[PDB]
Amino acid sequence: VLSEGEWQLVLHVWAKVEADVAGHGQDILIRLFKSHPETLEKYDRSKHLKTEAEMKASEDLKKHGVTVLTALGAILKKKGHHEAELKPLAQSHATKHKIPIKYLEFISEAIIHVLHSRHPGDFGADAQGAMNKALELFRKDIAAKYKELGYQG
Ligand code: HEM
Repeated sequence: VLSEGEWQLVLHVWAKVEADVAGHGQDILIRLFKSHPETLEKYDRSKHLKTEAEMKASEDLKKHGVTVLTALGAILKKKGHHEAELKPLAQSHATKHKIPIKYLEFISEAIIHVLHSRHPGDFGADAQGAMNKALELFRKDIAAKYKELGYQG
């Protein structure tokens, strides 16, 4: 679905993310909450964080961003061959957290924004197109798994 060149652009910028997983995850979650505040409702503890500085100071949020980006990176590195990595994520996000696909679109937008903000020289139009294809594939495949579990979000 992605070409080998597209996967290489995805993994090239992902290596830059991995130089500071925690900082990238903080910026991505903070961007998600500021652009789409309704998403913050899904987090029992984090939803009580009232300012950007509190969000940046939160060890809980920082640890969570690392968990999120580690899971996403493990999926991306499979270059589409991600059933085993995607299934447990679909299970929890469909049946426990109840995260609609539109919220995965919102976080994909935040990922793109932060990648471009931090790595513009390694995240031009072709690299952005490749990352958008990879995240579109992630969202398509997770939506199919959602439906297999009975969730139409
Ligand atoms: C790139 C997309 C995402 C990835 C890779 C991801 C990954 C994860 C991982 C690995 C966990 C911990 C294990 C688990 O419960 O499955 C998790 C927990 C969670 N995620 Fe996601 N996540 C995604 C997007 C979202 C979005 C968009 C929301 C809400 C808008 C969300 C809210 C949840 C919540 C509420 C928890 C439980 C947090 C807790 O109580 O400790 N996630 N996520």
